[PDB]
Amino acid sequence: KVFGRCELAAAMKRHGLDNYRGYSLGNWVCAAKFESNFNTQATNRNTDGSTDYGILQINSRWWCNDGRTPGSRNLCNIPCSALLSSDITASVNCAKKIVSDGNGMNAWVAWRNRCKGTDVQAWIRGCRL
Ligand code: NA
Ligand code: NA
Repeated sequence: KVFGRCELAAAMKRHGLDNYRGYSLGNWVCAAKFESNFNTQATNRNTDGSTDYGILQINSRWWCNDGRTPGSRNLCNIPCSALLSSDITASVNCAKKIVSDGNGMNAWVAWRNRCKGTDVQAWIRGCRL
């Protein structure tokens, strides 16, 4: 599923990501745009051989099991394929652990490099939220 911008904002806020660990909703929408272009089916191999999955490009080296990643920890106790569902619940729940890991949203390098320090509220402007 390719979500619309305000569609994803509403889904993210219903699951409680707005101001989660102090990150306003625009941060999460900005991150999703640049990680996945709002596409739940997005997958991208990383150099280290792991793969990033889903709307928030959650990594198989530490968070989910994809059966092919040397050193996998599967801290969200989920198959990575479950992160590709049209329902973003599994992704949100695992992202809540990632953002609690100590580095905040810097865990998403796209957020650090393309959202941090920008007007991220722009990503929810116009959304009936
Ligand atoms: Na992609
Ligand atoms: Na919670």
